[PDB]
Amino acid sequence: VLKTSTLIRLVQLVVSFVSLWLTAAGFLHLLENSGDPFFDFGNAQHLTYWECLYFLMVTMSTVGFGDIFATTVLGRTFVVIFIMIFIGLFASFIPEIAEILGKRQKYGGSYKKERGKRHVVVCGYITFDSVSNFLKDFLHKDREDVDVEIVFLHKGLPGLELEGLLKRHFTQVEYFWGSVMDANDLERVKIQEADACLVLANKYCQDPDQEDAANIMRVISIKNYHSDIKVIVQLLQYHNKAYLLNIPSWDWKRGDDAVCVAELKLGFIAQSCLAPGFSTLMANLFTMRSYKPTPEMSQWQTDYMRGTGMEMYTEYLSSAFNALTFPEAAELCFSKLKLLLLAIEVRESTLAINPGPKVKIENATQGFFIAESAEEVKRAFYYCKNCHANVSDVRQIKKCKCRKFDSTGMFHWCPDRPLNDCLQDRSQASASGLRNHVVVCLFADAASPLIGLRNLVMPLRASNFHYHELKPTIIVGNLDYLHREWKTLQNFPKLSILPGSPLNRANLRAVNINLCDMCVIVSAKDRNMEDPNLVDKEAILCSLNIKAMTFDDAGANVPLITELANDSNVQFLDQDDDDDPDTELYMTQPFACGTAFAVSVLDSLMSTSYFNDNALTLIRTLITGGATPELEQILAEGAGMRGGYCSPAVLANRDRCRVAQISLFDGPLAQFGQGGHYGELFVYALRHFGILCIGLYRFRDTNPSSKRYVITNPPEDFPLLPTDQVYVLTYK
Amino acid sequence: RQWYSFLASSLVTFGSGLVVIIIYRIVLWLCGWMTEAKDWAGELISGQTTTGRILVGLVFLLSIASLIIYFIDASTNSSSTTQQVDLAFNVFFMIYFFIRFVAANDKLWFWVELFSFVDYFTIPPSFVAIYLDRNWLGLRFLRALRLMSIPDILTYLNVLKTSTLIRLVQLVVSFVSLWLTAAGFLHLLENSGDPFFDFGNAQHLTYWECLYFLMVTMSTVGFGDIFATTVLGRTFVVIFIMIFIGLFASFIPEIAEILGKRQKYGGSYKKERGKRHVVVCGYITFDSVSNFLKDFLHKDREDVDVEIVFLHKGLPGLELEGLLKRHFTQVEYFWGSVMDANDLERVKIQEADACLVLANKYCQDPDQEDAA
Ligand SMILES: [Ca+2]
Ligand SMILES: [Ca+2]
Ligand SMILES: [K+]
Ligand SMILES: [K+]
Ligand SMILES: [K+]
Ligand SMILES: [K+]
Ligand SMILES: [K+]
Ligand SMILES: [Mg+2]
Ligand SMILES: [Mg+2]
Repeated sequence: VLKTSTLIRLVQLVVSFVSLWLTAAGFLHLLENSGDPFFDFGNAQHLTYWECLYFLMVTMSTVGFGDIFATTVLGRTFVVIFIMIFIGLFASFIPEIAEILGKRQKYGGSYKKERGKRHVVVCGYITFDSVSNFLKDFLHKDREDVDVEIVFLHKGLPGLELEGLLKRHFTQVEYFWGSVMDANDLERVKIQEADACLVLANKYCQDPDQEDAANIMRVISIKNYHSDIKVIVQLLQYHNKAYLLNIPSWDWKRGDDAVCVAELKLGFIAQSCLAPGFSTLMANLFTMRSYKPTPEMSQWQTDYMRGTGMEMYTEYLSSAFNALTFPEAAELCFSKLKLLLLAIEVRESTLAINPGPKVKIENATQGFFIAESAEEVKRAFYYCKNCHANVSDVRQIKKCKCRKFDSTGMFHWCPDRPLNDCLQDRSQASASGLRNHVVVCLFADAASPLIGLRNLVMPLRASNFHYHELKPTIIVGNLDYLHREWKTLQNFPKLSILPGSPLNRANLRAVNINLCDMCVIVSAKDRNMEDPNLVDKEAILCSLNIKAMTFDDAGANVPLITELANDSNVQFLDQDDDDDPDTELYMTQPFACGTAFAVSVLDSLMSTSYFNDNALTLIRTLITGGATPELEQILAEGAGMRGGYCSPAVLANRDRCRVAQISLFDGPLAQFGQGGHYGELFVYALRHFGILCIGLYRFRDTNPSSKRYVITNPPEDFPLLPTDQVYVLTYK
Repeated sequence: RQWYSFLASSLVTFGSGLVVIIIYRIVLWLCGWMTEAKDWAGELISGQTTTGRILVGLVFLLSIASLIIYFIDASTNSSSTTQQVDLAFNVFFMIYFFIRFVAANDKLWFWVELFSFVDYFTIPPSFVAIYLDRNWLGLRFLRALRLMSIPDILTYLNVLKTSTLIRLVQLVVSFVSLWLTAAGFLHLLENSGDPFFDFGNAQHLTYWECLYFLMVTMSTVGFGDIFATTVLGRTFVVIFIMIFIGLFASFIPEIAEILGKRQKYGGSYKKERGKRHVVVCGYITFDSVSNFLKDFLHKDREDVDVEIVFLHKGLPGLELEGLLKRHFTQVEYFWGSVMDANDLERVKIQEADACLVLANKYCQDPDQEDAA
């Protein structure tokens, strides 16, 4: 009848205790009532058997009321023996029962599904920090208020902070014990009926390979249980993404997005090398924020914090936009509705970013907007040319009543090379007249794991750029490390590797870091293996070393961007600002100016991949420079990049929209920088050139350090300066 | 049949209440409002909406106020200010009882919950009391279990933050509620007596005497100043002894750990006008400081009024504490690292003269020490 060690130990504990307690009671019942032969059976207090149980449990527990006591000689000698023994039983009896009856797992049961409500199964790394970041993005005021429950399936029992968070979000969120590997725990959660499944990941760990290996197995166990299901995964290393693409059930078509952190992280940084500060333009568009201007802030901060409140949104355009060109449509969204229209999905649904006048708007077209909230974008859905054409107040539109190339033709390809062709010393690097280029200051041991600098270099070598226009990249690190990554990196032109650490000024002066477009600082070393303060020692010391240097033909004017493991270590980068660890990473001066880029800002990207399936694949076109699924399956087949010369049909895919900065100092746009506003600039640039002004990169000090800060989609009436730089989607 | 009338009124609600929903789990076994009211009632109880925070805030205060009426009535022992106002609390709680019935997922499993049980033994006898014109304590003491929701109530409002304060409030309130209920359970059994001997034996303890009695037997002191004479009372004491010793054994030591975690050498360095000071930091032990203070504070140097401020992460040892106290006027010790900018405003390093970073010379490796 008894199975498991707990129930056998429990029954042994209870029954042995009860039997011995009952016998001892009866032994006193004998001795007390009989008396003793020492005094001719004279002394004999008349206790019942039931009075002796009360007496013994009391003396066993070491309470000892003295309400009943032993008068007899033989009885008292038994009490002395009883006291020595049964205190020993009672001391181990109750605590061991408490351990056995405490082991019942609390958050068991099973998720009972309601009819109309659809739900999501979150799993993997689930702590207070991972969930609190997730629930702020997923459950938020700005999104369309859809009834979507969340179900946290997890092995461990939750902490006291997490329990409080789960109780505050009572109606939506529910927590459940058990792993994703057991098929019984999936029938429990009802993942078959569920909409999607989100595998979160521990970014800060001992090694990333064991973490992703678990998350890959989590996917396999879900797909083994049921094939037709959306599974979104948070991976860390890019080479681990090849394993998910070779699972047969894993289908790209139905929205199985592997949110690879290293692909995006370096991609965001790579686009900053082309147009500085773009790293923190895009990072703010995906964290769901709201504008709360406190009076302590200065002029530059309040304009930045408005930019944080803008986000990506998908919503259908009204019938007013039908039979109408793109630039005229994007103008109506900006001028009247006050919404920045980026892209329109055209019915295989192609995702065209900022097309010219040829691409018309069909009926029921999904438009991609940058706006303050989802309900603000809903003004596009309720627009009418007959009714709303004379209304200046925009809140009144609530009325519903109306050379070598890759096989894909996306990147600049090369034939395979050995490392010694692209290797350089301090003599050869200084001989090469390097200017307007990228410098990857790479910190790594020989044994340290791969980042995939391939993901940094790839978007720099996009087919949008001509061969002469490409910014020549110089990586600075170990040969032992880069010998691994050379397998992937070999098929990229204008790439140069220089050995030694980038802390040495002799290395940097040979590179000409003073004449650098963007010096990217990366650390491949193990993240959190010792302390939180000593993690970004190399990353901070390299940035401070470059700021401190002076050149003689430009010290602090060297533009650089630092990857960070810790968010709190952002304060040590810049030397002139107010620092508080209470203040979040996005509000800090180094981040706002595109000098820093932590990984933590991409926690929100797991939520957006669920809600807006196309919003994730939008930015992969805009960031990596056309990383098509076609490429991912070619790379999964294992022979690296390939191509040749290619046909003119394939090479007509060089035309897509890259990001670029336009300074308002020279050229035709300079007239607007003197006196006029941002709204006047946007309309003039759109008609003539085919340009969508996303935001500004304005100087912090204007009254002098050269630190510029991001302003994503400012108001219509926002004054410009002649020193400003404007982010733009081009057709050049 | 006084004990039978008030006790049956609770069991009639509980007993016939299962018959209501057993019918609806057989009728549907053979085979809007369920979704909308459930989500509305959940937001109301969970304290998310500001209208919900009124009901959460009232259930906090009204539960304590209803328990105060029991203490006042049970202390002394047709229509008075104590009895008639008690309905205002019970009529409020029966509305709160129907709201939870809507909010919960399982409907049959709701009727066998703790707070659902509390409602059956508290609310019907209070209505029957004015119907029958008889004040009976009976099972009023179970109003102490309404305190148990305070850890939930405060986490619904987000007053409690950090794991220490949530664990502390859970420890204190659960202990106090269970200790108050147990006292009232004896107060019933001791004063009522028992049906074994026709309610003959019945020692007249107050509710307050039972608290003193239980805390004593809970603590394993057992004076025998007050004791249990009754059969049902003694059986409760045997059960109480087996359980509440287990609570009391883990209650006090875990509170000692929580109230011991307050860091002693906190505060902030208050700077005098003329005196300038120095911020010593890094490796700070008895050996490093004692060598430093012999050189820095010495007879041979020019006697300049220079205070020393030891900013350090760790809590100092017993030898170091004695050394810091001997040098009372000059030397001061402070918790917190040099990395946190709040701990620098604390020490006032901006106004300070210098900062001395000491180093552990004898270590596992020198590179990690210098890196710090
Ligand atoms: Ca917003
Ligand atoms: Ca700083
Ligand atoms: K004792
Ligand atoms: K004792
Ligand atoms: K005693
Ligand atoms: K005693
Ligand atoms: K006595
Ligand atoms: Mg629910
Ligand atoms: Mg002083």
